[PDB]
Amino acid sequence: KGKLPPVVHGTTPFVGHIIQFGKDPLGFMLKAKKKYGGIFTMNICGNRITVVGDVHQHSKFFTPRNEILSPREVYSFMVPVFGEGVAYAAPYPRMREQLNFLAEELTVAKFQNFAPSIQHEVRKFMKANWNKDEGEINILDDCSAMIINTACQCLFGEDLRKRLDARQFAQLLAKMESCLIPAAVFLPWILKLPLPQSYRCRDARAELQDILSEIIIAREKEEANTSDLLAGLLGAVYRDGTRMSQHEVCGMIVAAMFAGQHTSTITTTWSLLHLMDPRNKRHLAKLHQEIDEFPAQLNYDNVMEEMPFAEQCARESIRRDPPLVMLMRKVLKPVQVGKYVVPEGDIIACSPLLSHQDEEAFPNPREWNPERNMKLVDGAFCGFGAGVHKCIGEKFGLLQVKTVLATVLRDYDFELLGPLPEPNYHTMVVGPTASQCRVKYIKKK
Amino acid sequence: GKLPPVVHGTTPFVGHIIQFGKDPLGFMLKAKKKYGGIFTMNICGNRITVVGDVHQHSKFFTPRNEILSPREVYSFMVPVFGEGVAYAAPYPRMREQLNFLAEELTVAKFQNFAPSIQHEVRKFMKANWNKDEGEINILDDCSAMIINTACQCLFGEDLRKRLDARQFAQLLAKMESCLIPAAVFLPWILKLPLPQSYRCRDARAELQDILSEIIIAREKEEAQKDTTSDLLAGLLGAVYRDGTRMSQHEVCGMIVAAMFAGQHTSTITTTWSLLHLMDPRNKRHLAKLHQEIDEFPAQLNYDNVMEEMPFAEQCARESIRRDPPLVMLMRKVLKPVQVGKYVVPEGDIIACSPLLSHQDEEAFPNPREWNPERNMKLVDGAFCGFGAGVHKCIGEKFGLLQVKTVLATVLRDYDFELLGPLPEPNYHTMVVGPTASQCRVKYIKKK
Amino acid sequence: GKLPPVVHGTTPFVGHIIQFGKDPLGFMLKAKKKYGGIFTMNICGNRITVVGDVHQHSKFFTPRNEILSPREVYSFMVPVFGEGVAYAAPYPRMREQLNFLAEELTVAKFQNFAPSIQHEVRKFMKANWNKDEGEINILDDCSAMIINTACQCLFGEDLRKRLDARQFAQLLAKMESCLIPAAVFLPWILKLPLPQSYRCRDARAELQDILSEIIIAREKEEAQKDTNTSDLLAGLLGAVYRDGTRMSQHEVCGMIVAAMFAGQHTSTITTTWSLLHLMDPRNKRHLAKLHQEIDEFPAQLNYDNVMEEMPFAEQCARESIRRDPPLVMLMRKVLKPVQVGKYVVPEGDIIACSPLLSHQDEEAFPNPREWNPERNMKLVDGAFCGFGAGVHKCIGEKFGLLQVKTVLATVLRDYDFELLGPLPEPNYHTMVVGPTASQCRVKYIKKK
Amino acid sequence: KGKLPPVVHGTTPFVGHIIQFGKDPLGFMLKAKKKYGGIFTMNICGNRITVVGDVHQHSKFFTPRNEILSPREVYSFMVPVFGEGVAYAAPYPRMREQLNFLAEELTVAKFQNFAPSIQHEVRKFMKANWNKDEGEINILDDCSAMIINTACQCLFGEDLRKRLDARQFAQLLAKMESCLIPAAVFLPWILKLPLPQSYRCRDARAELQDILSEIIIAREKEEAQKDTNTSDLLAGLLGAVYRDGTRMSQHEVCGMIVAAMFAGQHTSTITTTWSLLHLMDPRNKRHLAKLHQEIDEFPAQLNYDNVMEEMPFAEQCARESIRRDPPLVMLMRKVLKPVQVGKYVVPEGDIIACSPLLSHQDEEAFPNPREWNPERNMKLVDGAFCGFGAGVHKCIGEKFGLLQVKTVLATVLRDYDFELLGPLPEPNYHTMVVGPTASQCRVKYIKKK
Ligand code: HEM
Ligand code: HEM
Ligand code: HEM
Ligand code: HEM
Ligand SMILES: CCCCCCCCOCCOCCOCCOCCOCCO
Ligand SMILES: OC(Cn1cncn1)(Cn1cncn1)c1ccc(F)cc1F
Ligand SMILES: OC(Cn1cncn1)(Cn1cncn1)c1ccc(F)cc1F
Repeated sequence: KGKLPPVVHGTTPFVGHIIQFGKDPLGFMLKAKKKYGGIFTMNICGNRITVVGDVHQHSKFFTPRNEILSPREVYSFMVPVFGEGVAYAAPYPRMREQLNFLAEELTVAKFQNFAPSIQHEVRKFMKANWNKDEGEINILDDCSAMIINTACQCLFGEDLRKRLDARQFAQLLAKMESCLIPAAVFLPWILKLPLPQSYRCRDARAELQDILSEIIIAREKEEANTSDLLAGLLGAVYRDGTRMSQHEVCGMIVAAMFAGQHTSTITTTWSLLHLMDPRNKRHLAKLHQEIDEFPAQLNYDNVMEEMPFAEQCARESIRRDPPLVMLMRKVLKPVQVGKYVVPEGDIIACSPLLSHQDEEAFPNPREWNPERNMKLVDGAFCGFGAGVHKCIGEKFGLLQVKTVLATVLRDYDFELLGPLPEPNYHTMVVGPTASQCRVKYIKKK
Repeated sequence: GKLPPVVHGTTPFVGHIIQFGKDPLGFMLKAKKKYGGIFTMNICGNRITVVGDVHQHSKFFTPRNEILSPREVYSFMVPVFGEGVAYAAPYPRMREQLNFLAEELTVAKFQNFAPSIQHEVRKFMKANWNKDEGEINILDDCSAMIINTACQCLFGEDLRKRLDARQFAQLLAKMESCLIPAAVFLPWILKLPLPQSYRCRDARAELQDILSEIIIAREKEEAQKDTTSDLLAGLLGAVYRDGTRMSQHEVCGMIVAAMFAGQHTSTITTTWSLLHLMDPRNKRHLAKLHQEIDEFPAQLNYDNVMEEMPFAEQCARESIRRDPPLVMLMRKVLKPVQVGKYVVPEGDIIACSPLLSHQDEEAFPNPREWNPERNMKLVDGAFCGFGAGVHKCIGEKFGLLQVKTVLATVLRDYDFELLGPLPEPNYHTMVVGPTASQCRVKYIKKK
Repeated sequence: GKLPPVVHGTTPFVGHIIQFGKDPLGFMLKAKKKYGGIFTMNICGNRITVVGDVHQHSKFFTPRNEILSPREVYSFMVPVFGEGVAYAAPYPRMREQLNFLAEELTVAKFQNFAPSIQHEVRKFMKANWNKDEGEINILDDCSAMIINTACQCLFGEDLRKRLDARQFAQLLAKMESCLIPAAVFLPWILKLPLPQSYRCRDARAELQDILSEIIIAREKEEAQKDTNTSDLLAGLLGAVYRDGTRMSQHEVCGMIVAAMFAGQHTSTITTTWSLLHLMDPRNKRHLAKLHQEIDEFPAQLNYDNVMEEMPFAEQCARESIRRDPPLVMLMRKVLKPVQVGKYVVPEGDIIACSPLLSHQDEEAFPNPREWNPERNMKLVDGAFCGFGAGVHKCIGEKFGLLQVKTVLATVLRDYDFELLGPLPEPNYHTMVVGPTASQCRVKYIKKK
Repeated sequence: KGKLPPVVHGTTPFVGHIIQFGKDPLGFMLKAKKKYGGIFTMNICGNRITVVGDVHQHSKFFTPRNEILSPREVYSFMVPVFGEGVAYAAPYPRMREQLNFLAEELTVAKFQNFAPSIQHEVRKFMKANWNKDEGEINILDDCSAMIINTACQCLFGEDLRKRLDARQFAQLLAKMESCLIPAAVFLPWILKLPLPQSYRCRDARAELQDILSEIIIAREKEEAQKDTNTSDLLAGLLGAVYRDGTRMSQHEVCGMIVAAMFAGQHTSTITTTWSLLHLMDPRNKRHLAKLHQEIDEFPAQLNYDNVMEEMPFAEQCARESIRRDPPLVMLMRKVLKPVQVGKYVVPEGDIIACSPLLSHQDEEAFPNPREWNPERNMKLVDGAFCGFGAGVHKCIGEKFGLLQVKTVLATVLRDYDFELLGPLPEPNYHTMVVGPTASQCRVKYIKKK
């Protein structure tokens, strides 16, 4: 009993498929699925990675417990950012607890005065950098800018932004992001070489933790209130009565800012790219309807329970081109999947990038269509993952994407300068090709 | 001949990096003291001989490219310049390319740069410093002014509509991001699949398509040919000694090299100077500076800044003497060079540090003191903020043009005040400047 | 939960290697003495904890693969075994594979092995030691006799026609050229464009095509179905995984190379050492007692003569391995923390048992540098782990001992030996540790 | 005043054409030569290498003095084997004298009893290893073994082979060669990595040096009687005298003896092998026939003369094998001063190369290039054949080498016939010295009955 998933042919003797796969990740798998079916095994530098390409077996990957499927080792290449013993790095229970701490820091109830704050930053930026009747900009960069500004304005209190504003923090982030080497998942060793990056990362992170400390100690003096994400983590308590270290606190914060930064920016950038695509005049018009009925100053309910189509666009761009191409786990205990049995020590993966393309659940995959149904196949859509490690920021993330859309589209139109941007898979968080993201903007004179 | 003294305390495979990393300047200061000006570090199996003896600077800046070559030591910048450009190009191709740029930067090319610079510096202040007073990050604001004043001076109008200063400084970041100076000692780093590496290529590619985009339109519109040459136009006119023209690839690479070069160094200089100018200790220097500028009208002309601003230059030059933006100039020894009593073998990396040399107490007594009145020629050849000899900075004139001009304009309308102890230099970055976070300052105008 | 001491004196990025490489045994002898049996070295930024406490051996050999895994620590050998074979393969896949080889080496598979071993050993003697007396390198000669006897026993007649023991010895060399054990601590080594890595690739390719061309040729001739004395290849071709499927020609080639490589070096070293000690003046009594045991035997030995009636010969071989174990460092990757003695070894750490170190423990093996066949191996139950223990315990022990024993009994029945200098000292700079080859010149004597 | 050769398109960001090149060098270059012409420029990890593919300009690569075109930096990857300051690692004048010292040790006047010794080792091995009516062997390995045996027998004196035999020596060559990483030419930093191979090499060369030394201090004591002496290679490199009146150092001696043995080993065996493989190929029946006629005449104990000047076709076979698949596939030089090549100019700092592999496929100079024809005209285009290089560094072992290959061919085929068991081997371009893919060299030998 227990059959093994087919190992993809044409595997180099020792380097595996890392080259074949790297060049064209989507095509590689997309083809591979046809020759061997949904479930198949890649050999990446001696590593067995088995992808769940069958959309009907997703629950098999998102359901099992950490004891069977584990994310600790797979995501260890991020330790430099989070810090040692933080998040995934820590033991499961410790990890479980910490992730939760952040989760509740991003729940609807904590969205007080977030909509206005987002609206405030988006407009200050627009009235700062798009002050001409019409102008040429890189929408990917400008969204990344607007996104970080609004993310900080919401999760950071006033005293924190004064000593460390949005533009300065971004700098710390990039310095810490410069040591994130995703190939480290297949080359754990590369994380042990003498690298300058990992030095600049220790610094940047150490600088942040210093500020935080110097703000906590400042609050502890002025203590003798709109509690932000910071004050939120400093209050949380473990199951044994102890609190988080400033090291742990600093780690979660960074994780939150990184996590929400690129995904939200990409999910916004895409949409805009689609909505401004001539083939979408339909969706663009409908959207304007949905928001033309809104006043200048938006409120919580306005975007949460009254912008369904907007959310559909946000959720459709993520279905077409998922920011996270490959969700991985370490198989600690053998798991039945389809007609196959993925063995222990193997690397098991569900690719949002892949599954999203199954013509069965998503016929005509390469067409950006908000209208199409996401539930057509249950568990098929995994843009925010599912089960144990479901995105705990989906709500907060959608809030931004949507509020930024509304804001931008209410005041500006857009046109493409060339063919639609094609996804670039050479980045940890996948987004449209930056060099293909040059666009013109129409002001509403 | 005998080899220099190899500073002891070397680790099995690391070498001195660990200790050099912690403090480069301190490390050398200590070494020079113990071993003398000429000593040898070992950086990951790589031998690097620094010319600490200030008297021997010419031994470094003088020899021809046959003996000393910057080609292999500057390759890590290929991602910025592009394949086969600048250093990444054949030796003679490098010389010709660098000349073409040197010619595009001669004083003869500064006709309305003065007015341009002031315009941008007055649009920024009136837009970012409008309150009676306020707190800001000077280093960040000077950077913004510098890229603006550069793009306004070197970039034609038709080019600036496709890519304004802001969006250009945007593409620089994405390209500077890939830069890994350490690659000089750990070459395999470049061979490693790193995101940054992809970043740079795409950023450079984006600037590439705009330039070409811009170019051909110029040819189409070029038909009338009846009546102001920018940098892009100048380069496109350069013809090699073999009768061929630079390729759009080479034209792009050179423009980036120019902008990248003048962007960081110019802002770092302008900023430092300002910081020293607002320090209590330097009350006298600030007073003398105003006198020199108080005489000038609203609109400054080329002469005013160049010939009639001698102390301004001394301040800027002194700011580069104290905290030199380019801390380590390197070369590859292709043939043994006699330095002092010593002889540097071939294959060895020879280095002159404007940072270490600018601390020489003989040449610069009270080194950590910012004194515009000090004598730079005390030891002829000591100061090398602009490198020297064969590879002397080809943008010194244009650079000083901005700095001096920018200061005259800002200080004419504003005063400044520190918010803490004067920032310390941050050595972690490829172009050394004052620690960013320490650069918040308050501004004041006294109409 | 307390960590084992980290032996002090570590350079920044190198670790203890430089020191350890100079002298591994001396380093572990010095460590063990200072910090106690359980300690931790650093090897190029890799924590490696050696279970030197000879009373804690079970805590290394016993844990299940989930906890302690050999898979990654043995991946530098992939170029030899092949992609997804043996260690490279998934654990279930692996465990089954090794069991197949296991079953092809049970004592039930020694039908005419003894006679085959003698024939070779006598063919070699009468071809290379024909003079009244002569000078020879006994290590080199034992290597030949061992590869000849192994091939004779395991390879069918058709296989040996295409690839004789000499030809196969070549392939082994070509293949074991790449191996870079250091790849264990410096993995990127395997990524570099090294000549070695291509050589392996090609050599295993050669052996690969011959096995395949032999198989398809056995299938055509199979049309007759005449009685065939199934060889090692035959048996593996007859193995079936729990999932019904059969071993591929690739995996079949791997297990054959695996066994041949494993037995060739360890068998020859054990043989040579034993001969070396037996000819050492200090061991006149031991040689004398050995002859007594084998004088009673006839020209043609049988399975029972060597198995149940050569207990002192085996002792000699077993004590040779106790003194100078061929496999010096057994390693595992720690997946889940393990309680060892008082200490706890954290996950991500490499755990090791060094037979070499363990076999020197004075409480277990007093006067440890003395080759004493009379010594008690079980003085401290568990101390001796020449053949490993627990889950991965050697599966060729019996077959290996069969050879060493049968060979000793043949050689010493017709020959005597004298050293030409001080007894050879082990050379630790090889993947499998044996006596120094250059110190291996020896004088032989015809008996009669 | 000059034009730069075209640079081939499609360059990967940091690895250049390295991946494409590595796959199929011959093809890559062939296609490049086609698209761009004989003189083109590849980019190997930021390194510009210009290949003189125009078989008419070969002289512009082999001629120039060292000051213009230098082999030092290009050949520094062999330093671990020759040693610091030896051979190319040395200063040119120093270098030249050392090669000279080796040259005069390999001239034809030193060969009287070479032929007989060669035959002896070849036969000893055949009767030792091919003593059956017919058998299956890897002709590559076996020729390798015979070649290393004969070489030693010819250059080492008895007292040495006593202390050192061809089996032990080959064992040291192996150890040392394990550090020869050709790629190190483009990726020098490679040689600075903590690799165990470089330690194994230090130890092999230091062990060989000690052996040689104990032999020398012995030849200096056994000296007093001064018994009749036939000096071996070692004896000769001990008498050589620099222009400054000083003698080589045991380190320098240890290097040259090693460089000689290495250079002589692989090429001799690769050429002998290929030859044998082509002769056993059914398509070359007439060539195999013509060869048997040239040797049949000779007696068992071949003589220096009859092998030197009475075995012409036998030599043409060795020389056409080298022309088809040159062992040394890429001859490089560092350009210190620019050089005019054809219309183009090769700039300083650039790596320049002459590819025997590429030039040898020139349809004009060698029509039907992939066809092994020993009757072809090698001079059809004067200068086109460069298997033994030319000019400043032309092979000094050419004559000693051919002497081996030919004598080995005459001995082997006199008693044995061969049949391929598969298709003609294809060259394996993944080794420092290029030969037939070893795994494809299994062949059937047949005792002449
Ligand atoms: C709309 C944009 C977003 C997308 C498309 C997205 C996508 C995902 C996906 C696919 C996963 C599952 C990863 C896996 O299976 O290993 C995940 C998990 C996670 N996300 Fe996001 N995410 C988004 C926004 C955010 C935001 C805004 C935050 C916080 C501010 C965040 C924080 C997290 C965290 C902490 C987890 C791990 C949860 C756990 O391990 O239990 N994400 N996200
Ligand atoms: C005012 C601040 C500046 C300082 C302190 C400075 C400093 C230097 C130094 C020390 C060198 C020689 C370094 C070496 O030997 O590698 C150099 C060369 C160079 N500089 Fe600057 N520079 C400044 C402004 C500029 C500007 C505005 C440009 C505009 C293009 C520029 C472009 C260049 C170029 C292209 C070279 C290379 C010339 C060669 O290879 O010989 N620099 N500079
Ligand atoms: C007679 C001298 C021998 C000695 C001293 C010896 C030693 C050892 C040792 C200590 C181990 C365990 C290594 C570890 O735990 O990592 C082992 C495993 C092994 N040996 Fe041997 N061995 C000998 C002969 C043989 C022979 C004749 C064969 C047959 C080809 C063989 C095949 C194997 C195999 C296949 C394993 C792996 C088993 C597993 O991983 O479960 N050995 N040997
Ligand atoms: C047929 C077999 C041989 C071939 C195909 C061959 C080929 C070559 C080639 C092409 C060169 C030029 C290398 C360059 O330009 O950098 C060369 C140089 C050299 N060869 Fe050979 N060779 C052979 C036999 C030998 C023999 C028998 C020896 C004797 C030890 C030898 C020793 C040398 C030496 C010392 C050099 C360098 C000479 C110098 O730098 O001036 N070779 N060989
Ligand atoms: C992802 C594409 C497929 C290839 C995957 C790996 C590619 C690696 O390219 C070459 C990397 O070379 C690694 C060299 O690392 C050298 C380690 O140096 C460590 C420090 O050395 C001195 C002190 O130990
Ligand atoms: O899931 C990520 C890490 N991701 C990047 N590569 C593979 N997975 C980011 N992503 C998830 N939500 C939003 N972005 C993450 C998970 C947890 C976390 F704290 C940060 C973080 F980036
Ligand atoms: O020409 C070689 C070096 N060769 C190896 N890679 C590239 N060229 C060998 N070759 C030349 N003749 C015979 N073999 C050589 C040159 C000089 C030397 F001393 C040794 C040596 F192998």
